[PDB]
Amino acid sequence: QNMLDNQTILITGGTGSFGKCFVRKVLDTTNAKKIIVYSRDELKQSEMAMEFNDPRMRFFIGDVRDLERLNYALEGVDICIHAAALKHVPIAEYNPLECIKTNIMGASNVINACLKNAISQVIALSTDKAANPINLYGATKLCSDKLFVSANNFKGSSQTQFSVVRYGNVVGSRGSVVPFFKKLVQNKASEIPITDIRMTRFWITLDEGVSFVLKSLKRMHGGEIFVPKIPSMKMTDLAKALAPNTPTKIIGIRPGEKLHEVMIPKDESHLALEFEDFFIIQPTISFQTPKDYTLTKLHEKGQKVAPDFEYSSHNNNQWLEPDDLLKLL
Amino acid sequence: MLDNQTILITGGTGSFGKCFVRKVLDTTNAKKIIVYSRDELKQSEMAMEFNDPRMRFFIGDVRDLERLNYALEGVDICIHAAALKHVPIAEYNPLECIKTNIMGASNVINACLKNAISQVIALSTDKAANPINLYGATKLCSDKLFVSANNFKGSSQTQFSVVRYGNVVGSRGSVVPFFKKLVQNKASEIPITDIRMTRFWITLDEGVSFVLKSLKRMHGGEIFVPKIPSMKMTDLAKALAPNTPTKIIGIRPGEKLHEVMIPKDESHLALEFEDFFIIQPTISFQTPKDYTLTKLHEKGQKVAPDFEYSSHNNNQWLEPDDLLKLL
Amino acid sequence: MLDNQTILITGGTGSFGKCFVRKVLDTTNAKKIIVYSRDELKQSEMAMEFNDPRMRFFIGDVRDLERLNYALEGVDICIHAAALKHVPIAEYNPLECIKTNIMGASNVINACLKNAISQVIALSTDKAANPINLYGATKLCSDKLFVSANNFKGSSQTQFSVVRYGNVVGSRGSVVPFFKKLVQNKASEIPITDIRMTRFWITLDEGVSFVLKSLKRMHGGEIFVPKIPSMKMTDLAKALAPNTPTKIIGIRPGEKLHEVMIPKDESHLALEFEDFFIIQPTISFQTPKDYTLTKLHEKGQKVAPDFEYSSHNNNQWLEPDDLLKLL
Amino acid sequence: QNMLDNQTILITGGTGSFGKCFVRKVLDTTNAKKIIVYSRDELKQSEMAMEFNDPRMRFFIGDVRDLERLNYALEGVDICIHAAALKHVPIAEYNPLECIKTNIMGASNVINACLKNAISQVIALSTDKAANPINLYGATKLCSDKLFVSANNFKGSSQTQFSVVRYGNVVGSRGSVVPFFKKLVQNKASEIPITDIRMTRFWITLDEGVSFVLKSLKRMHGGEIFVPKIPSMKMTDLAKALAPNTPTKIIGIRPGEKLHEVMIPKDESHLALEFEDFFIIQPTISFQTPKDYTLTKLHEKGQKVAPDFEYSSHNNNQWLEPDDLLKLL
Amino acid sequence: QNMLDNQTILITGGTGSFGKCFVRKVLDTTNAKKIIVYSRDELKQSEMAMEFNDPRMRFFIGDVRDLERLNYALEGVDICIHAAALKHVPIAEYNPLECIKTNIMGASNVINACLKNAISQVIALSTDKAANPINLYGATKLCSDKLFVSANNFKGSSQTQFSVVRYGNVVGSRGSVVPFFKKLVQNKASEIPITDIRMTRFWITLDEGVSFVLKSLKRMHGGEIFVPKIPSMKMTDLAKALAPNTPTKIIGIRPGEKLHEVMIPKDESHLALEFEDFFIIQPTISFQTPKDYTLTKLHEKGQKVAPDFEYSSHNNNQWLEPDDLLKLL
Amino acid sequence: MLDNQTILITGGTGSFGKCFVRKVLDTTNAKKIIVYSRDELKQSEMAMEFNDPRMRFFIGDVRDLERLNYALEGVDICIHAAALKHVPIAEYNPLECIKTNIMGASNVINACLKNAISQVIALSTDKAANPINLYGATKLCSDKLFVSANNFKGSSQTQFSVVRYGNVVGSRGSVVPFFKKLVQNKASEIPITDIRMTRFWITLDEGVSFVLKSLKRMHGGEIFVPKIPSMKMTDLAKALAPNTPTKIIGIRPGEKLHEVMIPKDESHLALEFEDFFIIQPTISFQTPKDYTLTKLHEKGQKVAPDFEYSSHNNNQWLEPDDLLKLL
Ligand SMILES: NC(=O)c1ccc[n+]([C@@H]2O[C@H](COP(=O)([O-])OP(=O)(O)OC[C@H]3O[C@@H](n4cnc5c(N)ncnc54)[C@H](OP(=O)(O)O)[C@@H]3O)[C@@H](O)[C@H]2O)c1
Ligand SMILES: O=c1ccn([C@@H]2O[C@H](COP(=O)(O)OP(=O)(O)O)[C@@H](O)[C@H]2O)c(=O)[nH]1
Repeated sequence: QNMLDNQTILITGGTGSFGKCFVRKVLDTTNAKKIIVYSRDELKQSEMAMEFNDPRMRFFIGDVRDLERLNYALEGVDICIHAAALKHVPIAEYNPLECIKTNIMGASNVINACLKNAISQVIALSTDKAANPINLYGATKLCSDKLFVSANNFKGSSQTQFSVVRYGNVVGSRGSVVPFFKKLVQNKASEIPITDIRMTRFWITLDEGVSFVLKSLKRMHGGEIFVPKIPSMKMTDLAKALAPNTPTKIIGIRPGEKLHEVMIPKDESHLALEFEDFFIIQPTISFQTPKDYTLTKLHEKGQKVAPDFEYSSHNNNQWLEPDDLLKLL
Repeated sequence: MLDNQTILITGGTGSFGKCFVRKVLDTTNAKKIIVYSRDELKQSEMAMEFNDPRMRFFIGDVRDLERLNYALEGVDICIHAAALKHVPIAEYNPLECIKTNIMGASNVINACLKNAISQVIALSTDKAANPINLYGATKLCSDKLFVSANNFKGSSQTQFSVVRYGNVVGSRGSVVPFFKKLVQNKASEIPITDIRMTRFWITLDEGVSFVLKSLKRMHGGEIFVPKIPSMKMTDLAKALAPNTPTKIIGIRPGEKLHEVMIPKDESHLALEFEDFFIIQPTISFQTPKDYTLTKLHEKGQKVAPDFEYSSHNNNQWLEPDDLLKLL
Repeated sequence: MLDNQTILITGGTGSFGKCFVRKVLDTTNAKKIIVYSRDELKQSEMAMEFNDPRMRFFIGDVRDLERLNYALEGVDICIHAAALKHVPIAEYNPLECIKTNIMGASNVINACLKNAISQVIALSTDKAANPINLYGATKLCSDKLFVSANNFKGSSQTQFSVVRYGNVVGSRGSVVPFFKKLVQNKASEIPITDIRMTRFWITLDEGVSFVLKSLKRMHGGEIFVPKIPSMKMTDLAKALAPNTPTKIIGIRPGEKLHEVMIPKDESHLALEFEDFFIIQPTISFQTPKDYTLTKLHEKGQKVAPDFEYSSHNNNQWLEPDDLLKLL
Repeated sequence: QNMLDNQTILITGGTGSFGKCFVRKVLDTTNAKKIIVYSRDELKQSEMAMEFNDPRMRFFIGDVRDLERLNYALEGVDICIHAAALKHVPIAEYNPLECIKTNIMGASNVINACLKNAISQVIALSTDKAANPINLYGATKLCSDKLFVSANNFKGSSQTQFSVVRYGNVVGSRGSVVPFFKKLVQNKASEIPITDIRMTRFWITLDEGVSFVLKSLKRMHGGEIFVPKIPSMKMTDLAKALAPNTPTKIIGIRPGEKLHEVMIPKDESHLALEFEDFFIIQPTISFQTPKDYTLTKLHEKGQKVAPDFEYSSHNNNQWLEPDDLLKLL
Repeated sequence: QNMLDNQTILITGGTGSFGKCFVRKVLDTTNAKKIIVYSRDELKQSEMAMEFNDPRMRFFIGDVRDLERLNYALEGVDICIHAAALKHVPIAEYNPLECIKTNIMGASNVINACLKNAISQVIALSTDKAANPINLYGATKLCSDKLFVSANNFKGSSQTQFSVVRYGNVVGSRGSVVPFFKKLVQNKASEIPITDIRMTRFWITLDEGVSFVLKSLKRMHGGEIFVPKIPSMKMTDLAKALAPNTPTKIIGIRPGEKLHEVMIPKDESHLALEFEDFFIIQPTISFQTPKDYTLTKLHEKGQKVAPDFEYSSHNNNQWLEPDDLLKLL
Repeated sequence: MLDNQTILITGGTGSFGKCFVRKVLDTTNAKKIIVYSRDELKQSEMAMEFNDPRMRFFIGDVRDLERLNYALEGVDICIHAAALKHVPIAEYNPLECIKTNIMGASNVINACLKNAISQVIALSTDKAANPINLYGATKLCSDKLFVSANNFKGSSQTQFSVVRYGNVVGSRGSVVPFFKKLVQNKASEIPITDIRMTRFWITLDEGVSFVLKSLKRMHGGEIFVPKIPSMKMTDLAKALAPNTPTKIIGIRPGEKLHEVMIPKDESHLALEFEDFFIIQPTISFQTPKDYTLTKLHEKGQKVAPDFEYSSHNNNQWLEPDDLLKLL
């Protein structure tokens, strides 16, 4: 059908929530020649291998902190999706160096190995927590994003493309709150943990995130930070539609948590280009051979935003009602 | 007090470094002051400049853990000022900035714990709050490492704190010096970015003073922020060179319009004092601490629910004339 | 005794790990129990599960010596259970298994000696005796490193011992659980390898108990082996799901027919006790030891010249009914 | 004459007993273009250079623990023979990590460097002590064997072949007992150290081992563990034919020593294929592109063994009498 | 005009005294396609970028102790000039390991990266202090010189050439005495630091050194140690012509300082070839494919020197009078 | 004194090593002598040769810091004799020579300081003075590292000194042995380089004696040089095999005609004693020292302004007959 046919793809952190959904989508909707899962845990890999049991799959035990392992794993790969990461904010506050080794040094290693093996396209997953970050996790992702964007300056016998995909909370992520709220009410809940009233968070489904990454692959030139237009939901309605029969206590705010998440910093608007269903944050730096981010590879046109624009979760027009939420298993 | 104590300063040959060393020699009884940095040229010139037997120079890189392990032997206080701070160069050389600022912080922490240092103060920047540029992001990572380092409880107790302030009036590579280089020479154009641009301003000497004061009242874990004035860049021009044309070049790479010192999202962690703030740790140390009362028995009060210490809404600014009283 | 002592368990989020932590909290006065492992998901879930102030979680890899050096500060006892144990995955990712199991053992040993740990027990496996698969070979290398580590005689004395046992009834990824996943669901075929296949069987709780008992009587250098029953796989089928068809798939990669616990070639090193064996070190420590008498004054006797503790000639087996009394 | 002509060969541990014999054989019987000796000791290399003084020789000082050194040394090499190792069983029991660094990490490094330089064929030397091992040395060799076999899965622009050659004790090896027994009786012996009566060990000559490695090069597909059919000798007759004029005291059994050495584990028979003068143990794992180990490159046919077969030193039919032994200087 | 046109050049330590002069010369007199400055300090690089502000320039922050950084920086480079170093003799005596890491390991890393990226020509800067050295700095440079010369033995798909350029004190170097003497008399001098009467040092201008390096590029075969014929000046006349109005105290001799610097050791004469304006010290070792150092690439002929020759600063015929010295700003 | 002290010798299986070990066992009360080297063959043969319970053998490389850290635990004196010394092989394998001799010195120093060794003596060579070959250059770098290491002043004080002497009569790989291998066999040609060639000559036993004496009087920082005779190579021929033809092959790679022991450029640093010299450090230690008076209260005098201790102008030579009285 398209660009993914006959291609070999490797995804770091492939056993994760995004990873399994992405792998499933690629196997179902493309004629990819091979899909390589690269992660550390033998348990999750053994079970994922049984779950998919697809001969197009390959499982490599390995750490993104291990450059030599990455060099060997990326051999013969055409496309690399970087989803490996330590993302638990509070655990990242208590174990800062671990988050740094995995998220930052991990990014640097993947970049190095992708260049060495002449990969064609690379997309690293980012987070809104990386825009004007306050927590350690967010700062490591910002460093990662900067590394990937800057990697486009390089120019070997083959010019590898590196882009970033940034979006917010995933509805009911592997460790999200949705899957947490359902476990409570299920195990006979009598109180739900809440943080703040005016709280706000962008929301997108796992499948939409995956589809967004794949579409970004088709339109990317390299160096872009892709941001999808997604609705916002106040935590108030979230708990009511997932447990209206039990009360909620305003527990203490987690370490390093924001009230509202930023998607596009006000100070970076001048780099932002708006499109129909997404935004593109252009590089702050200039490369050897510039790119016209105004027109994607899919011939889509984008227009600069307002010099004062700022994609925040509280100044958004899209809001998902308690209904469709329940429509998300 | 540094009374007959041994102090080591990473990046000691830099602007902050030389000023700090001068102050320590002149105002304390430190028995030894160690400069740890890479450049043999600057260290040779500094040695001749500070021809004092209390000085000791170690050529070394903060990316070199073994070298730091050796240099920090017998040290009581460590001031960490080594860094790559050029924002645009950091955007073009991100991994280099990460190696020096982030891994450098990790190595300093490791070497300080191993040598049982008593107190450590790392220098931060306002660019580390709600950062948008790479330099700022590495400094935020550095700050987090130093704050978190307080959880260790080995043999000798080691305290780690951070000092965060803005632009240093006429710093090494700063703008003021850049303009004094244009005014004293046949100029005609004053490079400018925006118009609403604002920044916090502190002098090199005030920075050094604040670090010294921070050492005396730190418990370990604080990010100390001094109350300093803000100044619109449309005044620093009508001061360093009035009656002169200024062309609006525009915003620079990874640059903000206003710098933040204390994020609104962290106000609840902030404690106000007469002339400074303390941003408390986001984590809980096995051995808790009360930051409401410094070692100097100074009392601090929590701040308003939506407090925002920014260079745009500062309740104090510098005068275009008092600005020249620094140069 | 763990009386107000600090204990750290590598791979603490695993099957053995969670069971061990529960036992220590409930049956001893350990002041602190530290979990050292890589996964933030399992540690976050375990923290909520074991919401106890005596717990402490460190994200870390046993391949990271610096991280272990830090995490083992102030620890008295270290239980080493971190490992890559999936035989076929280890055959396809040999260097990964070697890095974790072998280098991991070397790093743990190094960090324990540096932090002056008192006692260390590493978990082994019957697959490490006369091994044929890679996993088994790395565990044998790990066992040798831990036994040899006893030759060190620095500041504080550190004892290192190994605990070796077989298949853990319904372990994480085991077969029993795999069958309980087939029986409770629309099944029709029970995957089987051989017919003469046999294995030793010990419960998770018995494993944890044996480790605790090993700590109390170890001198350092022993490979402790518990006397446990054997069970032919043609019974584990006529128990977990009788009246059901079982297809003979065949032997798996790097798999044996019978597992060995004490090799005939090492019998001369074995000492028998009422309910366990001690395989003495092959080397002579500068500071000798008498393994015939444990710390618990238990007496052990040498074994027959051609003794062979295998899962095929075991003088005790599990009943197809007592087998279900575990599940 | 054959496959070795005009080829560049590098042998790690080339100054050793196997190494010197192998180098001598290659120089004498082939038109190899260049032979590189890679080892650590300047003494043995300087003397070996004087002993051979052949312009086709090249001597590289280097450690197999040093990956960067190996990468540089294997540049331009077509065939790599891996014989470097720490093999003294008791010393390996007292210095386990050293044996592991050299034997295991050394194997990993050689593999990495051979792949990087696109070597064509690689043979690593193994030992019967690596089959159902009880000592540390044997376990490290088993890990090494597993690494080399597994290295065949890789597939770069050039598919390097990796096979293993496994055999027992070498008659009068550099540190063997034969050369030990002759030094005793020579220095006026009056007592010979013995371990156990029923003891048993496979025996092969240095020259036969070398010839076997070279022949394996001609028939290998990559992934095989070559095992030669060799006779067995009880230690009883060994001491009598090498010192019948002096007594022997049953000294204590060395640390980590077996009574009988295994060549092919009973649990691996199902992988074993018998031939006229040798056996082939097939990989336990399956590669991308399978190989028909039933037919060697020399068109030799092999048949599966008995599902209960086990090549041990005590169940062997071949036994060398005290005569031919003395015929081995 | 010549060999440098359309070529990409990288100079380590490019922000230094030699570095800026070399870069300036290459930009002014050649049609080089790109010039890369590789050094650690962001301050000197930012200011050098403003000073030259030439689009043909590229600035890489990096350390020669960092192999991975060098591998990335030398990608696409044709010529590499190695000028990075720690050269302060007394500081090198007090910080020996630092000097060793930068000068020796730095040399090894540059060589490794140049080979990996198939650079065509490489010239490392040496010093007369490296001939029969007595101080640590000089010993590290001798080790460096030996590494570069030996690197010519290697032979990959592309045979990179490595040569060395050795000369003495640079008139008024970044930290020299000339710039020191002018600062004293300027800041009202009343006493000048002197070491010894019979002192002697070779002298060459920065511009001559740069021109010599560039000319060496045109004539080199690889493996040579280029030495320029330069005059000698006693320290007596140096202080008088730069400050005859103030006295001088015979301060203590710096740590590790010689009285006279050697250019060509007497024991290496047999390797030396004399030319009109320079000398060539041939390799002490023999390569695979020899070179005829008797004839440069510029068809210049050289003749062997006297078996007892020795280029010292005190047995030189060329001597610069106090006049021309002042002619050097 | 080595009275019940623990001594470790890197490169202990070498010529110097075996002689040193024999002397220490026979003439001192050292409680333990540790051999640290790489080769299992030589160590196994040496163990059988020196079947003495006071011996301990560690397989290890001086390029391996972690391994040295472990092996030097509990050591009081460290003799560093590990090296790659073949001049022409070092010319062809420069980085290997650099790794062993230079990095090896740095690792030994690091491990000695960490384990609080009391005294360390590193072996140098006359080829390290005004060197022309790579081997000599690495040894000069090694010497400088050891001298400089004395600036450290951590917990336990560690002294580092160097012992420098020339060719060892009939050393492992030397010429004398090479000739004894030609004389005892059907020879006819005696390989020769030059004619004016000269060298210093010391016996293995005199070297070992000098090291032992150096330990007793060292303060740390000295390069000890013994007063030894010189011998023209035109005599070593008319001794090891007279009435035989010698072909003039010529100068070898990186070889000098005369070796220097004390450079004229360093005379001012030299102090003369009855039978040896001390070359003082070029640097000033924070804690100064008076090398004019050894620990043995021996007095040394400065030397002449242009002193040059070379093998060509030596005031003493060996007799062609007394030369054979060594063999
Ligand atoms: N399982 C059996 O049937 C069996 C039988 C005989 C003996 N044993 C012994 O029991 C021990 C533990 O077995 P188990 O069943 O409890 O295994 P498990 O359930 O797989 O737990 C092992 C744990 O080790 C951690 N780990 C893996 N690699 C690590 C690394 N590189 N650094 C740090 N932590 C790492 C993993 O946690 P993270 O993913 O969070 O890192 C994992 O949870 C083994 O060592 C084995 O010798 C087990
Ligand atoms: O001092 C000794 C050493 C060894 N052996 C025996 O000789 C055989 C070979 O020993 P060696 O050290 O030559 O080789 P290894 O089998 O340990 O590789 C073994 O079966 C030992 O039992 C012996 O009788 N006396």
